[PDB]
Amino acid sequence: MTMMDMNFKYCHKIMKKHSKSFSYAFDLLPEDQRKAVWAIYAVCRKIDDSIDVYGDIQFLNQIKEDIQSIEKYPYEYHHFQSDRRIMMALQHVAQHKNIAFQSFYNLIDTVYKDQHFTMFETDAELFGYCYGVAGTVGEVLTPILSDHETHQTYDVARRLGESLQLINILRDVGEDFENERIYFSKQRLKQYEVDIAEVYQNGVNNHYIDLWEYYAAIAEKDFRDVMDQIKVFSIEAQPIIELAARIYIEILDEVRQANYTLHERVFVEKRKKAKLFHEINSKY
Ligand SMILES: C=CCc1cc(-c2ccccc2)ccc1OCCCNC(C)C
Repeated sequence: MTMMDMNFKYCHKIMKKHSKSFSYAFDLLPEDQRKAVWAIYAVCRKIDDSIDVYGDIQFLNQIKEDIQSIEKYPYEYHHFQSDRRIMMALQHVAQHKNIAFQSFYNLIDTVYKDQHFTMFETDAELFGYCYGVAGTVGEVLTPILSDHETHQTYDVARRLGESLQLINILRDVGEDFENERIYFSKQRLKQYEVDIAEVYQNGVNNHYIDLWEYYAAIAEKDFRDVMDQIKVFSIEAQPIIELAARIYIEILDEVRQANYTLHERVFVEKRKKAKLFHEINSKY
């Protein structure tokens, strides 16, 4: 192993630890593409955890300044201030591929603002959050996963990111509530007559199920839009992206099978991921 290989292997560890779903699928990409995904994912994962390192924006600003150094001087040596292995790997990617740096800055801004979290008044605010934490990641991945990106490639990547974040929200209602976060909008909670604290205490009811299903239908439509437009991605990436999206959206059926529980994190076991691989691999 070279020094650079060590950097990418660490990024891989971070991605696989955090997401068995995305690692299962994206590890099937050709070597140079999977390595880029690992680095981008690891940066975004580090951003996600950054406030809790000390309890304030310190580490997140260190990350931001490292990304800014790469943007301004991609071919210069940097004393990185944050996670040196991740930033060395990101820099290596930036030397080979176009990175949408503003999308990282939008992600960072979203994480900063989340310090001051207030419940979303409207679904538009919820979807804006989904853009900030997940559509941004799709934008950064777009040049890795396409040959000739257009406005459509970025639209489709944003839309997939938003589907994936909505699925995360739908899986994690109980855990997020424990952590003082409710992502369903106040407007929709009022319309469906749902109080998450009350549901956390007393279990699901038809009102809650109807609200959950309202959002699930959006995630599913987002997913179908992306599958319909999958030809924006490179031929090698298409079945991998279909696999990632199908594995992740299978979580919705797992939630349903578990009666929409607020008290455990449901999952798609490895053997089921493999079944989806076989179904998609046979298709391609
Ligand atoms: C690698 C998976 C992550 C990923 C992938 C696509 C995508 C977009 C287009 C095509 C293929 C994939 C979009 C958003 C993604 O990030 C979701 C939030 C992750 N947050 C953790 C990092 C905290």
